[PDB]
Amino acid sequence: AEFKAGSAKKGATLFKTRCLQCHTVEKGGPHKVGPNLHGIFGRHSGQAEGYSYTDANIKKNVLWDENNMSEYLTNPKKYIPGTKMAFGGLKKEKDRNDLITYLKKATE
Ligand code: HEC
Repeated sequence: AEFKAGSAKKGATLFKTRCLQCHTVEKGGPHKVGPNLHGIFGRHSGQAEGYSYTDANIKKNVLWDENNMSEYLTNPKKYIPGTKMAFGGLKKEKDRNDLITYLKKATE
């Protein structure tokens, strides 16, 4: 919603414990159950090469930035009804800020 840069060190810890099970961040990194996230910021949803998305994730057609990413991560199935994942969200604004601060660098 209203992103402010936090701590990437904490964000990296949050990524490992809440995201890495399903996602990688490096260029060329493997898809897991979820897509590799390199280049995610500034790109339209559904466009990781080699990954097959749900209709819901494609049709949202959101151009990812820090703010819509923070809303999405709060509750992905609320922001994209019908998206499929065994992930329930990062409810704390401070965690999202830290995570996104790391992710912006890690996927760059
Ligand atoms: C497994 C239980 C997952 C966890 C943990 C995380 N993600 Fe996820 N993610 C997962 C799937 C199966 C998908 C595609 C869903 C679909 O409907 O096709 C996603 C998608 C994303 C996206 C969108 C990618 C795009 O539009 O190209 C993003 C930005 C994303 N995931 C980020 C993300 C973060 C930051 C996580 C930890 C807080 C996280 N995911 C965990 C599966 C799973």
